[PDB]
Amino acid sequence: RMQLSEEQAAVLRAVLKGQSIFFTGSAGTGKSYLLKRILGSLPPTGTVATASTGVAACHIGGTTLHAFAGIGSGQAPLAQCVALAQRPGVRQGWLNCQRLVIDEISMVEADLFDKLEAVARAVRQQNKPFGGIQLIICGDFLQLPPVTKGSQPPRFCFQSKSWKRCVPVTLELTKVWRQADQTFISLLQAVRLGRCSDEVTRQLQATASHKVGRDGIVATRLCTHQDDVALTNERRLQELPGKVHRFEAMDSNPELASTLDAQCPVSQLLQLKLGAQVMLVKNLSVSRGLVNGARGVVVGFEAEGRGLPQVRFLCGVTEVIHADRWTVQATGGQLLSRQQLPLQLAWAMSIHKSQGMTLDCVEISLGRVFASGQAYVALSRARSLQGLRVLDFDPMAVRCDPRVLHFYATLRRGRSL
Ligand SMILES: Nc1ncnc2c1ncn2[C@@H]1O[C@H](COP(=O)(O)OP(=O)(O)NP(=O)(O)O)[C@@H](O)[C@H]1O
Ligand SMILES: CC(=O)Nc1ccc(-c2csc(N)n2)cc1
Ligand SMILES: CC(=O)Nc1ccc(-c2csc(N)n2)cc1
Ligand SMILES: [Mg+2]
Repeated sequence: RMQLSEEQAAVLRAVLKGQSIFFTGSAGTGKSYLLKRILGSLPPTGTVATASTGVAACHIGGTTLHAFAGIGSGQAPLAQCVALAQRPGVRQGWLNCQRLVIDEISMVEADLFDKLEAVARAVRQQNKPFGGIQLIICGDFLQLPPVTKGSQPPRFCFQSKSWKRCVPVTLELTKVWRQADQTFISLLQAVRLGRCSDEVTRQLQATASHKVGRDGIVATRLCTHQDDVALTNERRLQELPGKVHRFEAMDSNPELASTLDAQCPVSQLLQLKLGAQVMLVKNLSVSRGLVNGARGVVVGFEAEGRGLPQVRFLCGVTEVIHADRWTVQATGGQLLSRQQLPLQLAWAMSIHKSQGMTLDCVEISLGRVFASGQAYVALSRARSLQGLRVLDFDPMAVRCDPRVLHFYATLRRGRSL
């Protein structure tokens, strides 16, 4: 285990003292890593690991907050949500939960937080904030903004009238680890706060000339919408001359495939060719650089058996990629599994799917208005400036929601620095 910073240790201390806490910090400050250390330090009984999204839940071995709550979409009236939470399996999960971990809190809208808080009280019959559950919450409100299952403009989670009562303590992680380069760290920090000076703008524009690929590997284009990702990956695959090689997943419940898809980074049908640009979506070997996010290209298929792909990675290593398995925790503690190769096509990927990840071979076009925090998320995935190529950069792409700046300014009002 790595040596926790003083900041990271302080959060761990609070959690083990039984304090409900929100902890926050820039991209790559080790929030999710610290969640893993927290989960290891707690009894597994009574501790529930969630995140706002399926992609983020994977990073910590958890489930989605949606799946844990078991209140359907959460759009139904509170009384109907309570009844849903009273269902077998669901109910027990609420009753037995003493500590609830939530990563990537920035995607949870205030109305949903309010709903969960009320459900917690109703189901557990405990007249205390959040049913008396110890909340352990982290993320960055200057990253991806709240989504909604409804049609109204969402409020940030901190706008809930229950936020401060439910998470009375706030701590910060301030040392970025993802990037090693101070120039790049300082550049990302300016973007995160919406402060694009002439110098910042010039620096990002200069990346347009970066050749980020090496030896037949090309940059993954980060896109705002999955439609555009799917179309790009399919068209680039189709244009390759080789025969198609197919790898069909085996699911424990094929019928529930769609529930699996939301919490699992691999598809039912994987199609590959010589030359296919692929991303490894599971940590295989940290030492050999075979980690989640690693980019490579298919350099052959084995002659024998299933004809598994041989993949040359940007790092250097060339390796035959074997089947792996994901076991997802759905509603009411139901478990579903998928066996598949841990590969996705990677000429393109959505910014939402990169949430929480480190990447190192990325291109993005930043000349349009984006959602608050979305340009920052995209840029802050890259380990290094030289693995990033930004096209058509314009500060219009970089927006911070004023509500979030006000939140952060209020949060630090009494602090030393
Ligand atoms: N104490 C530490 N010492 C050294 N490296 C660390 C430490 N804590 C975390 N890291 C590394 O920091 C990197 C980023 O960690 P991660 O947990 O993804 O950050 P994050 O704050 O969750 N990122 P994001 O989800 O993008 O906001 C990982 O490669 C960790 O190994
Ligand atoms: C839970 C979940 O859906 N995870 C996930 C993560 C990454 C990707 C991915 C990588 S490259 C690409 N085109 N898409 C897809 C899915
Ligand atoms: C609760 C807390 O710690 N701070 C906080 C910050 C901002 C807002 C907000 C933005 S505009 C609006 N109507 N509400 C609410 C609360
Ligand atoms: Mg994270």
